[PDB]
Amino acid sequence: LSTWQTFRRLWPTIAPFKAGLIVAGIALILNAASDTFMLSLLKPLLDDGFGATDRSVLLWMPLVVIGLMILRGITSYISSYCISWVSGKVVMTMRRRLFGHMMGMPVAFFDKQSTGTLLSRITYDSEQVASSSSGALITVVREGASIIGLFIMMFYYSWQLSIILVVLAPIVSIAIRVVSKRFRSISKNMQNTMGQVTTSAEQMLKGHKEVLIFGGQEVETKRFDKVSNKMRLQGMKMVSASSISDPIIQLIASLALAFVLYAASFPSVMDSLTAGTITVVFSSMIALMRPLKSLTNVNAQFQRGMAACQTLFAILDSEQEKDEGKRVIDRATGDLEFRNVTFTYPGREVPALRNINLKIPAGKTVALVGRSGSGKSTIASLITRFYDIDEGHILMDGHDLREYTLASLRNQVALVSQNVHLFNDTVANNIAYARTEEYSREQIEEAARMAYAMDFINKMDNGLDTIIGENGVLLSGGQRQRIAIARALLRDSPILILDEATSALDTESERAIQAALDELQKNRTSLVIAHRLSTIEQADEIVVVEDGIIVERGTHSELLAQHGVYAQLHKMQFG
Amino acid sequence: LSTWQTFRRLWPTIAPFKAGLIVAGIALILNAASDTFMLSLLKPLLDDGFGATDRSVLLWMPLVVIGLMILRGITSYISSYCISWVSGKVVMTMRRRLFGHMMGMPVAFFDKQSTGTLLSRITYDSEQVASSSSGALITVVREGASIIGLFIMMFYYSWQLSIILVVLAPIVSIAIRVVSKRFRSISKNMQNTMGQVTTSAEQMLKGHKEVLIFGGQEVETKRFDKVSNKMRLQGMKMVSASSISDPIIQLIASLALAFVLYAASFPSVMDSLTAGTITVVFSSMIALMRPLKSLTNVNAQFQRGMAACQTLFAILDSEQEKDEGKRVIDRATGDLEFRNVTFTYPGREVPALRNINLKIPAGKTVALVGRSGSGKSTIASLITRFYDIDEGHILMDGHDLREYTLASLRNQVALVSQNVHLFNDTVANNIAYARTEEYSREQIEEAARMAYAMDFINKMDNGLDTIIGENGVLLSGGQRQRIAIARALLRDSPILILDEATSALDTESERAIQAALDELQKNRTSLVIAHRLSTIEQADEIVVVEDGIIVERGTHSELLAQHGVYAQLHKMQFG
Repeated sequence: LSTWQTFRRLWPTIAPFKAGLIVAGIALILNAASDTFMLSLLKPLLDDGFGATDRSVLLWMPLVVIGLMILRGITSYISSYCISWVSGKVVMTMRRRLFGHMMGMPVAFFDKQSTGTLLSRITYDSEQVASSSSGALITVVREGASIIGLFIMMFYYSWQLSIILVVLAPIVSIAIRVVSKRFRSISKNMQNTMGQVTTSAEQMLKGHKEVLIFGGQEVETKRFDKVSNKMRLQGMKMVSASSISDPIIQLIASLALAFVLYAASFPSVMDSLTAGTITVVFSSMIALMRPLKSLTNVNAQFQRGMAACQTLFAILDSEQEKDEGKRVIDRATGDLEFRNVTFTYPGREVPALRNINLKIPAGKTVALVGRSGSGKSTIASLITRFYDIDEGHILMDGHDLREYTLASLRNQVALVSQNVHLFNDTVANNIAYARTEEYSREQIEEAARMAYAMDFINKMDNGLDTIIGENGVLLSGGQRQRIAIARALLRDSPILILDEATSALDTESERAIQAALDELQKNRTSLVIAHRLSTIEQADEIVVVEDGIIVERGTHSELLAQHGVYAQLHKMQFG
Repeated sequence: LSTWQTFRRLWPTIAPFKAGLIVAGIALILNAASDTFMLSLLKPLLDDGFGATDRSVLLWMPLVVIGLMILRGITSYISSYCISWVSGKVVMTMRRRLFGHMMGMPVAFFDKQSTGTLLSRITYDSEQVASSSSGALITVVREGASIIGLFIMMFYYSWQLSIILVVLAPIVSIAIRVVSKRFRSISKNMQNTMGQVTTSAEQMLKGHKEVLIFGGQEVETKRFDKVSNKMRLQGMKMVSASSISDPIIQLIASLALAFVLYAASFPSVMDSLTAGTITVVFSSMIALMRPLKSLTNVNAQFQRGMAACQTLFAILDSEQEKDEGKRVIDRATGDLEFRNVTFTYPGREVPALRNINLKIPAGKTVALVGRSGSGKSTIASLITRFYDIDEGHILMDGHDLREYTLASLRNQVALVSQNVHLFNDTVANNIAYARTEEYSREQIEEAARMAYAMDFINKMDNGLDTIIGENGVLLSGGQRQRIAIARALLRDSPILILDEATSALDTESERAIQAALDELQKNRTSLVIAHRLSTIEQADEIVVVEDGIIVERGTHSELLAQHGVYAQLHKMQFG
């Protein structure tokens, strides 16, 4: 209905690759003619050949057959290659635009759904756009050409006979639709009253035990005997109606055939005809049925493919991260403060955090501590603006976070976890994630040294040049951690968020990890979602979170002495 | 493979209705000729008509068209009606045999599955037997005739051209199979390596948060840019291979066409030909493709329908209730005793009952009492032989139950419940379940009187003649109960099993029910799965069951005084 709005929107991504359509269309039309020329040469076969018993006709005829077919194959290959090239570039361009938009959507959007199954729907729906719409282009251009071709040829070789067929065909199909519709109603009235009789009979083996006790078997076989015969007799009633439909439908069309032959008896018609021209006109008229049937499904196909393009524009039209921030931080000095921060995850009520006052001074390290839920993790995500807050402020160097440009803000933070983003590349270029050409191999080796990683790297194929496979295949939990550390080391990031909640602590050489972690925290601001005794007890402040509020605050022994929730958690070893 | 064993088994149920097949087959062959005669008259159309410019040909031709089609419609209707009549009687006969067998299978068999969904599978699979196998009969007889017809006609009108086509066609299809198989392999090798590249790309929006923090967006767009182009370029590699297949396949067949025309140039061939005979032979040779294609799916269809007949013979071949009992009871005097009865439901271990000693003397009434599970219900079902026992004996008049004929045994018991077997009939004939002509309306009215039923029956349309609808529609819980009672009253059944566990007790006129129940129990042996205080407390003995063993036994106050499990249950009011 409005699918041409969608197309006019879509068009200018296609118009760069227009050249390929022109060609495909040309080659398609050639391909249709090639088709109808071959049909045309039944006239010379039956006249110039068998009418004049001329064996020279049957000599060139073979060379024109394989001739046209060679051309028909070539035009077919050209058209289907051109279409695929254009549709391929359109889907790739649309996929790239979609991807670049999503990299820049809210973190909210990413938590509704797996990106692995959104990109399956997107790669599939992008294909269905160009499949359905290019497929429709083909059957317009090609079957339109073939229709025009066969009509012209029909009317040329006997306009008299063709006018008869063009009038009759519509009357005959309308006579058939009317008859086969009148039979669907008669079949649905009988399937309704077969469903009832069948339901009735599928019940009547129930209450078997009552029957055995009372000895009513012979009664119940005579109730089934009657309902079985009734079922079968309804079966006849149904067959005798439906197996009449098709005889009458054919008898209707034979009268049209028989009428056309009778017309060809009258010389006004018959004088235009030959054996050749009658067989070309019936052949070309039968050849019309396929491309007409294709042409009445083209609309369904085009909108089916703009329907999938509707979904991709939905994604491109949904809103990106707010970044009205106007200020640019070179380097945060460090002082970082929450001030009455209340926050609800979107699409719930019952806040995740309430009235969070919390200050992380420059150089210092706070450890967040608490049970599973708590809000430990939420607090960290608010630092980087992965959400935004309902009430209060969060400050970095005495301005709200939202006064800074998202890019500037995030350049300050770094993150360390076990589930660090590893990807198909060398170690060197994992460690310098972006900024590969901004840190030398000399520098990158030092970051890996101090992360206690040259241990397991120098014991590997090509050292720092070693590829890390599909999804980052090669590395154990503890090695990942040290790489994440090496990354956060390399960028001298003034803030550090350290997530211990996901990372595992059995690990051989946890000593090595703690030694690196120590080197990392050295004179840099650090919020820590904490579970290592090692870093909790060493922490400048601890903050205990329970049900989205800070209950306790202070140093290790200070809080342990209070025999409160910090003590409960220290006893349990956090988990 | 062995599906002709199945058919030879099935055959003698069909052979009664053989007449209808003969006719159908005759009419089918006529229908095939009628088809090929119509094709035949292209020769006179193009020769005797347009070859001799004879307008008299185009005058009779119409009358032969509508002629044959009338015959073709008639032969079609005769054949499809005959087939349906025979297949209808075969499925009805098979359904009746299946039903009569199941009414007589073990009660075990009925507890695996709903009979409502077994009879759906059976009514459906019985249809699929006669559908698939009769459908196969049609396409053998009819397409075989049409094949024979078109071959004869082809070789008659030009044996020279026909030998060429008969040799070429096989070479051409084998040339096409070989080519289009060589292209499936090439497409599966490329879908394997498209699946990998696609999986790789659907991953690479993950670890979004790590990316935002570290500012690696521009790096990740350049990883997608490359994998998107790689996906698309594999797309071309795939299209260019598959869109070559079909040109080459057609070019192969055109060479066969072109070869046939070249052969028709040589006078050895060309002298047998005309316009008429060449168009009949190409038409009849194209007309061969459909019935050959049908004939190579006939085997699949016939075994598909003997496969469903396999399942119905499985049911007819599975074993019926054991009835090696040799003794016939006219009327049990009443004395009924369990003696160390141990019993496990088939397909478990952990018995449902252990060492059940229990005696019900003539005229007396025992009430079984216990919690939900218990075995209350199981005990009752063992009385009627709905299962059989692992160890011990159950006696009626000092012989084991198994010495009696199942019919004789069950003639003694009657059953009263709320879930009594009601069915689509008059009240009178529900009350006399079997034995409708063995008790008069005078007698049946008395049974209904004493069951406290003429209350609600005389307040209804046609009284005792009132129909009870689909499943026994009209009756409330308490009315059902009194009818069940009226039934068990009418047959002066020496034993009575009374199930109160299912029946509901809120019911207005429970007074009426208890009054009837009192009239029923009067001087007849009665086991009662008991929950009415009214009948438990009045009972000659009580038997308390827990975890499949009798724990307590004795009269009401006797057991209540023991402050045991009977007391626990009397306090809870049973439920």
